[PDB]
Amino acid sequence: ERPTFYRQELNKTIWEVPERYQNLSPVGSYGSVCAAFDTKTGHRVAVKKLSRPFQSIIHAKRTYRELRLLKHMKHENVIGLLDVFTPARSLEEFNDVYLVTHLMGADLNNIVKCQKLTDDHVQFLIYQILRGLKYIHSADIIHRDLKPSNLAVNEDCELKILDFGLAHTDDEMTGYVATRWYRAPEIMLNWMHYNQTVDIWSVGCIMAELLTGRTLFPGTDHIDQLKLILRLVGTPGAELLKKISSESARNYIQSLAQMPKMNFANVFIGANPLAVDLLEKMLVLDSDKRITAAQALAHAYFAQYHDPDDEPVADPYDQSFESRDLLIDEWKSLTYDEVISFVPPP
Ligand SMILES: COC(=O)Nc1cccc(NC(=O)OC)c1
Ligand SMILES: [Cl-]
Ligand SMILES: [Cl-]
Ligand SMILES: [Cl-]
Ligand SMILES: [Cl-]
Ligand SMILES: [Cl-]
Ligand SMILES: [Mg+2]
Repeated sequence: ERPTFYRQELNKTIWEVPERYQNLSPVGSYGSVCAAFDTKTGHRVAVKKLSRPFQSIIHAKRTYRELRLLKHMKHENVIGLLDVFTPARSLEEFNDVYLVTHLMGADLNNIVKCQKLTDDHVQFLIYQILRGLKYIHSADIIHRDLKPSNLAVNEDCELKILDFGLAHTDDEMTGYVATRWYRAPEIMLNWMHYNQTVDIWSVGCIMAELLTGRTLFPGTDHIDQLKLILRLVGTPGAELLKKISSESARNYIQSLAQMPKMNFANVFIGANPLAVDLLEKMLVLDSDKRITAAQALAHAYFAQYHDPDDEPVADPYDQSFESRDLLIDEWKSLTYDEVISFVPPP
């Protein structure tokens, strides 16, 4: 049952992998990644060797979290898990984890900056993001880090969501950085407990950029970005102010001069009127009032692509481990069980 493994040192790293994976070639370095040819399936694949997966309780729980999430995702518009392996023959010598996925080429950046997009292209790309999100949200999963570099696109305009937020540092979110330009205001400034509606804000930011070729809210810091957002969508009323839990944050908002919501047809000049209408329903300051992924799929902007018999939901996903307190070796044993129970797709 156990395959034969072979060892090799590539760029100061030891890689021990099953014989099926050939012609390993480093491509990036969290973990290190190699491209390879999988002789069992015929696919070009990415093989990621996790870096120090069990060095702390926090790191061991993050390793388990990532493996549980990747094993669950089975949808055309979401990255899935092709294989997971360890060279260890027992729990006692278990130390290294390797994850195998389809090798992705271009991301949405490699097209948004370098192609001329028709409205039909925007329809199809945003449709696929929303189709994947309906699936993800049905399992009570929040992606949290949707942005163009986390969307893989091929030559036929087919799209997959990847790089789920596994819980970014303070430094990474500081200044003039794309890591923050797509984040909902309530999570950027920790206004309140957030939920899956944060992902819909991100989709609105992405759709605007596909239509205009420009970043929607390219703030130089958190406060500059908030000012760009409030100039477009308006300052909050008392109803949303009630829902912001920090007194200082409420005090800060009330120090700003009030502004009305702008006319989106005069911002997205020349855009399909149905695209303008959908943007107005995603880019709503109060997260309770944003359109959901399931509701957006039925919007008339997608009439050409919507098929309610081919927009599936996910199997239920048990996240009870997140509130559980365990020792490093217990998280490590749970991870080992998940490695050895993996069953590959058809
Ligand atoms: C700051 O200028 C704007 O207000 N709007 C803008 C800028 C650049 C491109 C587009 N394009 C667009 O809307 O295509 C549908 C719109
Ligand atoms: Cl996949
Ligand atoms: Cl090992
Ligand atoms: Cl990006
Ligand atoms: Cl005022
Ligand atoms: Cl589950
Ligand atoms: Mg990424």
